[PDB]
Amino acid sequence: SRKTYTLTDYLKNTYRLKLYSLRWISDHEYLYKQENNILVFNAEYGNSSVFLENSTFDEFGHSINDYSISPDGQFILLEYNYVKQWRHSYTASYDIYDLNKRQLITEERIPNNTQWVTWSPVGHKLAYVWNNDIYVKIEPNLPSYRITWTGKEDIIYNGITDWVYEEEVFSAYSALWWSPNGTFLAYAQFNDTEVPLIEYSFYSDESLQYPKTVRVPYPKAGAVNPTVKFFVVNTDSLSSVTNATSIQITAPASMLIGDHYLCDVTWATQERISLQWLRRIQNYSVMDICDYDESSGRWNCLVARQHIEMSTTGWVGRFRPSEPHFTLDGNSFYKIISNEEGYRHICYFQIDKKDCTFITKGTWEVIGIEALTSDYLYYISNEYKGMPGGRNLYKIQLSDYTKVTCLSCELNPERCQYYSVSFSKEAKYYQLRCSGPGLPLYTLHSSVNDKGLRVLEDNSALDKMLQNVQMPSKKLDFIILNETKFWYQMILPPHFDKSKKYPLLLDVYAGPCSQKADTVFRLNWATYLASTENIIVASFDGRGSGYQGDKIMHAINRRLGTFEVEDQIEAARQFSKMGFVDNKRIAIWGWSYGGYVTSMVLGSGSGVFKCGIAVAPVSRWEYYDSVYTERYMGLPTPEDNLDHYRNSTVMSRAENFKQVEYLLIHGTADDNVHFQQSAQISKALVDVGVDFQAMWYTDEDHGIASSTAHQHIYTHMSHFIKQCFSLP
Amino acid sequence: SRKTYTLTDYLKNTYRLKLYSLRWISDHEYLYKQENNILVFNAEYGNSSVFLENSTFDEFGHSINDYSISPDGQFILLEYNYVKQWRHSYTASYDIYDLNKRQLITEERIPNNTQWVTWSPVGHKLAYVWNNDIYVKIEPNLPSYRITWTGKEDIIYNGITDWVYEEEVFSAYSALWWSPNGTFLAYAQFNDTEVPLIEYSFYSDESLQYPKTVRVPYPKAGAVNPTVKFFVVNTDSLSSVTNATSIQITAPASMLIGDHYLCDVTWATQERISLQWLRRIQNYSVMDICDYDESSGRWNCLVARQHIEMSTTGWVGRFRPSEPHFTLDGNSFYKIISNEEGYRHICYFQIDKKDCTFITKGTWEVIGIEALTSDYLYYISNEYKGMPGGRNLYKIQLSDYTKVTCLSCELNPERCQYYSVSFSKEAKYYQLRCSGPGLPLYTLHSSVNDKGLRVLEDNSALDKMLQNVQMPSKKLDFIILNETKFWYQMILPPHFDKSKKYPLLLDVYAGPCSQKADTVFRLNWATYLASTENIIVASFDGRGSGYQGDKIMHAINRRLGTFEVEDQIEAARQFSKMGFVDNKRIAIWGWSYGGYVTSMVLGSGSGVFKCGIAVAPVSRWEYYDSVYTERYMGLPTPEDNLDHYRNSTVMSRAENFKQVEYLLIHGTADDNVHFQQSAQISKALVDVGVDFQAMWYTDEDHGIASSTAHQHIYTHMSHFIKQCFSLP
Ligand SMILES: CS(=O)(=O)c1cccc(C(=O)NC[C@@H]2CCCN2C(=O)C[C@H](N)Cc2cccc(Cl)c2)c1
Ligand SMILES: CS(=O)(=O)c1cccc(C(=O)NC[C@@H]2CCCN2C(=O)C[C@H](N)Cc2cccc(Cl)c2)c1
Ligand SMILES: *[C@@H]1O[C@H](CO)[C@@H](O)[C@H](O)[C@H]1NC(C)=O
Ligand SMILES: *[C@@H]1O[C@H](CO)[C@@H](O)[C@H](O)[C@H]1NC(C)=O
Ligand SMILES: *[C@@H]1O[C@H](CO)[C@@H](O)[C@H](O)[C@H]1NC(C)=O
Ligand SMILES: *[C@@H]1O[C@H](CO)[C@@H](O)[C@H](O)[C@H]1NC(C)=O
Ligand SMILES: *[C@@H]1O[C@H](CO)[C@@H](O)[C@H](O)[C@H]1NC(C)=O
Ligand SMILES: *[C@@H]1O[C@H](CO)[C@@H](O)[C@H](O)[C@H]1NC(C)=O
Ligand SMILES: *[C@H]1O[C@H](CO)[C@@H](O)[C@H](O)[C@H]1NC(C)=O
Ligand SMILES: *[C@H]1O[C@H](CO)[C@@H](O)[C@H](O)[C@H]1NC(C)=O
Repeated sequence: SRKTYTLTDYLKNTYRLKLYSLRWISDHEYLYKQENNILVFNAEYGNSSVFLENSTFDEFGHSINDYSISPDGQFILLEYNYVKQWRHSYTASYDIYDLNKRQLITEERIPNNTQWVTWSPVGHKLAYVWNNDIYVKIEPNLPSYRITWTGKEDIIYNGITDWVYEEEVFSAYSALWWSPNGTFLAYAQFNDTEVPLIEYSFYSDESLQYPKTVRVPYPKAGAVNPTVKFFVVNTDSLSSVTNATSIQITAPASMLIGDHYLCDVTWATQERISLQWLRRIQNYSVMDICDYDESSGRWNCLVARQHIEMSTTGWVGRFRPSEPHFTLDGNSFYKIISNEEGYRHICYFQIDKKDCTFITKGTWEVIGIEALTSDYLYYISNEYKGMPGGRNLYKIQLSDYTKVTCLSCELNPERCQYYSVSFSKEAKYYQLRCSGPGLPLYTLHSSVNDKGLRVLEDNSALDKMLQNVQMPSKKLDFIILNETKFWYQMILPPHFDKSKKYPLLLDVYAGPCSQKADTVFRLNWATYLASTENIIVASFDGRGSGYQGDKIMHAINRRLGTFEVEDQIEAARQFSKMGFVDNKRIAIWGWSYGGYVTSMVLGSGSGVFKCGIAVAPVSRWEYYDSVYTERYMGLPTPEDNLDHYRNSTVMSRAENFKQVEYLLIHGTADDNVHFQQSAQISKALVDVGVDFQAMWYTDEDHGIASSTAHQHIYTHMSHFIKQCFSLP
Repeated sequence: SRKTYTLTDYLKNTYRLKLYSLRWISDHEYLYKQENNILVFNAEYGNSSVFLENSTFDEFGHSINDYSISPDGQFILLEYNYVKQWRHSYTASYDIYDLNKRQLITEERIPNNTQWVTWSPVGHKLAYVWNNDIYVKIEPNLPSYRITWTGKEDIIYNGITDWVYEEEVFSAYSALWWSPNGTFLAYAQFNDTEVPLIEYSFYSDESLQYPKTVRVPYPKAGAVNPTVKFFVVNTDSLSSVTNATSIQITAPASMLIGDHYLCDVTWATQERISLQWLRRIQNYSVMDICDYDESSGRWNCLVARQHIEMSTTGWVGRFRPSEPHFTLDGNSFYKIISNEEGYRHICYFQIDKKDCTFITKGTWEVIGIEALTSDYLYYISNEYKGMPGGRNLYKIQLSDYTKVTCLSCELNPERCQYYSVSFSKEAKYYQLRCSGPGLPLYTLHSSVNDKGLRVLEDNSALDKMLQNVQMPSKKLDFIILNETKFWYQMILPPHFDKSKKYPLLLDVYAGPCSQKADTVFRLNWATYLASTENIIVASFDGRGSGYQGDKIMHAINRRLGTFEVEDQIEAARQFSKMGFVDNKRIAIWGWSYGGYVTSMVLGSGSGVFKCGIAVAPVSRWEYYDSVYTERYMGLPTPEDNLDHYRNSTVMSRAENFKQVEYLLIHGTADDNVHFQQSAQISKALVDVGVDFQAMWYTDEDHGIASSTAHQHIYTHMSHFIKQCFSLP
């Protein structure tokens, strides 16, 4: 008998996973922060030296939050006064420090309250955003150039995304795209004039006499959407006498015919951009290829180069149409696309020509394209052993598509079943990283022969640390439902005895393209529930789930809140018939989309579940945002899909909550799933006479991720599950 | 053997108190609604006539909420389309019904969305406020004259109170005061231009996509207040050709020197109004007498006539300076004033003479002057048997002040110890209203020889019904605290065995001038908690409580959240020492001020309470409204009382909540004690890692009085207390 993995261990971070975060700066070199010094490494030989000592900024006088070194290694960007906005957005103060003359820059500094900064991908050019306007510096010590004058808070965004495009489209605040040369700056402009605003209260510190009101431009399903415009600046033709001239590239004629989004920007060469556009009805997309006319100074998008991506079964792309990956000369590219059978695979496109050629096939899916050389394409997929929750790096010979080599499958087959990768420029070297089912492993490889050079980080210290803990095990398997294989995991208590009966918590998310049953090693709340409290934490991947074909993923099209809910219950039904699960003690919990499913399941009247927790749930799809909702639900009108918008609320199931113990939790400053959603749920339960448990977390957003609130929510939830399960 | 008083019985109102609401229309007649028919009654002989049948208004098209007949019995106002605003404020539609014509007047109607309406005290003149402006109708079928033109929503208020004035000062929406003749119309005007707005979300029906933001001008402790003006209109000189000319009465010079309030308006005779003003520091009150002039058509407020009312131990009045009761000629008046020994008694003022004379004295207080003739003044007081929580009607011979008759003491000593009264015009007849400790009893009397005429309602249908149920009993007594007497009450379970041990709930309000120990009979939550649950529910009036002189009441001056808290702990401590209360199971709950005292108690670390409930609590005095807070705390500035503003918050006691089980409950649409207050408590508890229980009520205000919310909250609090006491 040794110690168990405690709630305090999870919350206070007793056991930390080591990472190896490297930064490629050429084809054979990367940077890596050892302790606090920045060291430069040589990939081929493994030797290293100091780039920057831990003590270079001892008398800097600001809490340094992050850094970015310019491509040529001449300058360092320092980031302080970090203030978070949304998921990816923030403002900060910046400073530039010259690395050849060991001093700070004091002339013409970057402003306080900068929204976004980026180096040109070669050299030391700078682009930044301040008060919704784009500025450019050629030299760090020289005056910046004003590119746009239209910027205005909460209305016009130049070079930065608005709320919905940050969250749902680009997963970034940035709307800036340097050409590989650095010559051009491509950027987007967003117009949020007619976009309705979400208003909620923010209470701030005690000293604040009256509560503040937060106003965010946020389009709920069906409302008016932000418009978009695309521009390109020639940065080499900038002067301080004349104002900057930007060239506008307009959307294809088949997009201008209605409401539409800009969903992708990928530069092909020094003189060619690829843009993908999406129709407001997200089942139709057009890739447009645009070339720079040297003589005119203009950009042309020839109709001959237009490529359509469509779906008759659902929406385009997993969450959006995939990125292209161009060959060097920019005359051809590779792209993941759904094939005839609905499985996602690499297609070979030729710029001027029709159709495409699939270079992979099979009842599995390519997860991403990672690297391109003249001889090989490198991609991550889930082929190995027909395991959709597994991931390995593969490589295809471009002169013969039949020659496909797995590069990560047989390296550590017992510890490593889930990889990602980071390739150097020109793809000479790659860092492989596995994240389960054992402890994370970081290694360096070489593209010439795929020789394994170095172990970078093996989490050895953590190994010996957890050997003294009563750690839980993970079980990955599948069940049959209507002749189809659906996968689940269970987090299993230590000294698991199949002849004893354990209570079961169902961990749910089950949104479109989700995956909750995989091979990743996690140290979480579920880790504690299994190790200390001896509760089996199960997870299931039903209809609407990802990486197993459009038949499974598109089952939920226009029908959210149906099959993903039904299959959760059928999974719990099958788990309950198993000999080691106590059918008197089954619970369900979920966050975000998972809190919506949880509540739907609890209000279903199935009788399978004793209790459940829903954290920051969606309640009614008309409350959530346009880009996410409409992807799967259409418009909420009589002509379109109003009937199922109204069939699928938590509120309409209120009466069935009499049969269960319910815990509802929401942060009051939640800008994503607004408090409104839970507020509406509770009203319907109160109006119908159902007793339940509530918890609001004031000033917390969707993550509820302030250290104190984080600790408080998991503590509150732990007490609820233990009392639900008659555990002292 | 019998059934018990259940939660259902309370929540669903199974056992109902019968009432007798009457309206004196003359010196010998009253109106009364008997089975939806309005009847007129003769007081002396008891006969009746039907004024208006239930069948009339069968084809009206709208549900009638209220009615208001002319003083001359010629017209009836019909209130419909009722929409509640705050405690007293509301908006409605009105239809006039001509009686001699037996038809509704069809033109020149009172508009929809009318804010306030009144008849004149005699005749059928009408005054109404619509859109914040006053209008007057001389005849019901005639066009209305516009009186004010400056009314603007949330900014200028003519004839109606804004938020603070409605809640704290007048306890009315009306700021309209008719002359007894009906000649003059006096009104106030409020200017909220500079008053900060409190904003909170309103979610509405599930069909509302975007939440509504509610904005109310609400001055918090130390913020800018409304300014006020007083005007008087001559209703008899109104013209079609010219606008009405109002005459202004300016506040006294001692009030105009700083921030002040209008606190009282009382017409003395047909040509005399008395006003009372109050300094913002509610230490200093002035009464002003104003005479009309036949020639100039002006008013005069002679400085020699001004009476000043001060306090050095605290504030003036119980909540505001008390109203004057004038004699018929209006040359003299009577007013409840705090005496030299701290006890509130009646004072006789003569208009041209400087000082007043005390008519009553002793260690008790007058509750209210009720009626006046040439021969007698009638008042309610708590003198009888020395019980402060008892209420009785008394009679003072004006020629001999020592001749004081109790009129209600002996009517039924076992059943009746708490009286209120309603007097006919010229006090020819009075209705007495008994409230406890037995069942309520409504009687009619003649003033001539104080003869009992008739029993109007005796609630014997409730009495037969209550014989079938296991009813709890009340205990009214005192305990000793630092050599002074302090009163408490206990609701004790049926078949109370003093050798047994019972869990105890401390029911607290403890606001300045509160009384929670009295003789009245109540059917409430406590009734059910004793009868079914066998919980002793106790209440206690410590320092700061009313009706026992200024020594006890002003003990809390400038120091809210100190002595009223300690005395609740000390009382509870003494309650435990008793052999029938179990010291391991003591709870505390409160609403409003009571939630705050509860919160302060649980965070005191006294270790006397196991658990508690706070419902819509204050948490910091800066969050509450100026008029109320500043009355007892002064201003929150360094120069004044900021020290004890900061010392007396719930938030600073957060750590101590580790020892107790806490339950926090607030309505989201609380315009009175803003959700902000609870929101700050919860955050503080999280900030130091204290687990606790929470509940929000969507769209509920301070009352949480919607049928389903009412049922839900009490159901929820029952479950929290049952489990705290190990009660199955
Ligand atoms: C189970 S899982 O581990 O597979 C899992 C869980 C959570 C998210 C993902 C995911 O793939 N995200 C990526 C995609 C594309 C870019 C942005 N994005 C979103 O999904 C953003 C949505 N607005 C998220 C969201 C937030 C609040 C309410 C809802 Cl209903 C949805 C996967
Ligand atoms: C225990 S008790 O039975 O003695 C008891 C309990 C509650 C109220 C009273 C009372 O006398 N009310 C009348 C007085 C005068 C006019 C208005 N008024 C107020 O008190 C208005 C305040 N805004 C009420 C309030 C609301 C929210 C928070 C606080 Cl701290 C205070 C008595
Ligand atoms: C590695 O060693 C070689 C040979 O001495 C040297 O030239 C190179 O700069 C070194 N690189 C690093 C990153 O230390
Ligand atoms: C940012 O604000 C700081 C502190 O007020 C000030 O020293 C500095 O001048 C500001 N930065 C710039 C470059 O304007
Ligand atoms: C933003 O959009 C509105 C129309 O919704 C338009 O009037 C305005 O000019 C636009 N602003 C810019 C700079 O495009
Ligand atoms: C009571 O009866 C008397 C005598 O007939 C009558 O004059 C009076 O109007 C009656 N009062 C009422 C209100 O019916
Ligand atoms: C008042 O409102 C009613 C709705 O019941 C409407 O029919 C009427 O025209 C309005 N105006 C009047 C007559 O005051
Ligand atoms: C209300 O007060 C403001 C100053 O706060 C003043 O300018 C305005 O004229 C006033 N309005 C009226 C009609 O009293
Ligand atoms: C530069 O041009 C923009 C509009 O394109 C204008 O707002 C700005 O004033 C110009 N600067 C000057 C004066 O050259
Ligand atoms: C109206 O009065 C009649 C006769 O007195 C009575 O029976 C009936 O219950 C009343 N109806 C209503 C609507 O109260």
